[PDB]
Amino acid sequence: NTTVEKQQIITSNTEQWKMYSKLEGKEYQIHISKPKQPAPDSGYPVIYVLDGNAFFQTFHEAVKIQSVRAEKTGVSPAIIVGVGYPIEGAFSGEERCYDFTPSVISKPWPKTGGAHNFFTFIEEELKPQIEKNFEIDKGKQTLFGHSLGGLFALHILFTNLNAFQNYFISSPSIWWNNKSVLEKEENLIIELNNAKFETGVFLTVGSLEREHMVVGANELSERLLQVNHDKLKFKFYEAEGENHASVVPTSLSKGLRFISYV
Amino acid sequence: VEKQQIITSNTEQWKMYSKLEGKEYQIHISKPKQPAPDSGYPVIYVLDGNAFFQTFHEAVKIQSVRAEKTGVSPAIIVGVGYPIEGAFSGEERCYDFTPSVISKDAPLKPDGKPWPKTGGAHNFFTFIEEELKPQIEKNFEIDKGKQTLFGHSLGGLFALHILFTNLNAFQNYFISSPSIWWNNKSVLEKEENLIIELNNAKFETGVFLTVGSLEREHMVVGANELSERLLQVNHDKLKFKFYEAEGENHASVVPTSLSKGLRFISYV
Repeated sequence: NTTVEKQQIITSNTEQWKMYSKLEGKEYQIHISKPKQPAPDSGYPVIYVLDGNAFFQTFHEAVKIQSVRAEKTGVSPAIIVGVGYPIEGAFSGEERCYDFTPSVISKPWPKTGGAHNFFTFIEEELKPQIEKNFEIDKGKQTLFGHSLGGLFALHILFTNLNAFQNYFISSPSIWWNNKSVLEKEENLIIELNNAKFETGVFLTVGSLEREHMVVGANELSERLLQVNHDKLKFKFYEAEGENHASVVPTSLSKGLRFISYV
Repeated sequence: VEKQQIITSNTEQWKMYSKLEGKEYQIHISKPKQPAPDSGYPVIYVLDGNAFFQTFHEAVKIQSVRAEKTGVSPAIIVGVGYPIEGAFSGEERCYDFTPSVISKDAPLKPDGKPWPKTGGAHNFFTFIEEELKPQIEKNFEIDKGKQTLFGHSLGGLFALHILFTNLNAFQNYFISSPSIWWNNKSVLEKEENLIIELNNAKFETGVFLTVGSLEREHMVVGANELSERLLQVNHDKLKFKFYEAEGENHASVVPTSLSKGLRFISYV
């Protein structure tokens, strides 16, 4: 019989941060990927990836491969920041449900309505640490969210547009709480009238997702496409043949091209 | 802030040296959280493991939870990689993936660089079949009738070669942008051999072939022409699917076509 030297996978140009939120003492596990390529003079673009445990490596590996030949692929070297949890799985059910939801569900269920506190954590706590530890281009920040994550990202677009210059919004759970998030869609044009930078919004959905999801995303897409404003660039992609769990890897490269600066 | 290292649950890394050459390999292994079915886990062997292992791992981990909805079976992932920090080795993969030796009389490009070592495919297959797989099958419950080979690029050239010459080694082939043009299309000299193999085949064999629509013209045409020929083979042991990824390129076809590929090679 034969042996093998057994080891753990350690990914190069990555690191992890353990952090607790100031207000609630909530524990986060942050995954960070830095490009092999030198920063441009203005700093690296940065991509904040919600549900970091589920999607971090996928973003990391695609950027690491595609950004080598940027003029062929249209993908810029970017720092990836997975915003995750100290868990063994892909998703943290209770924690994300709270973090991603702007209001307490209408009339026990898991706590909802923690999006304000989560946004505070990101803006006031996580971002200053990333910006001090890495050379960041602060005019080239992207927020990615899928699912309830996409709900949160849509919420930020409607209420805190200037926080990110690109939004990669995947199968957003807009149905959530009787479409309460859509009640703030009104705000967008008001926000755009004062936006600092042209804002890119890439919306995606799988064609085989449940009818209410597919229809909601197509309707939202038609409303966003109707906007004609210098500060908004919008793109929609319905992934044909793809379902709720497979739209993210399928749409990833189109998203990366849309948010990139080549 | 407390600085840490990312350590992924239900994964491990093995260091191996091939018996014959002492070639060092880095093997990455992902095991599903879900228990093995009675006959064992399906298994996916991923060439250029350093480049693609985590992508396969993450997609299976997410999609296989709701298999009746996603069509993705829980599978063990084996990244067949190298002791490197990058996505791709240079000379090591070129040697491993290529079945023939480029003529020593091959002219050099203006750059004056000697041709890389070629013709190691036979030895690589020996390493996989006789060394790596028994080791995986000893340490994990494997369904040996539910094995996939994935290769992209020069890796897809290798995977095509095995399909043509050693079909029974895997029951599914995920062949991404295969470098068919390599050495004056030498790999296609074995294409007719596929009927012989199909007529000996134990299991129905799945073949998923993909290319990005914005790849070099000769690659796009090569893959399309191969697809048309494979669609002409009308055999009970061959199940073939082709996918041209509209608007994708050589580097981006993999993630884009990944889920289509996983649904095709799965058992739900």
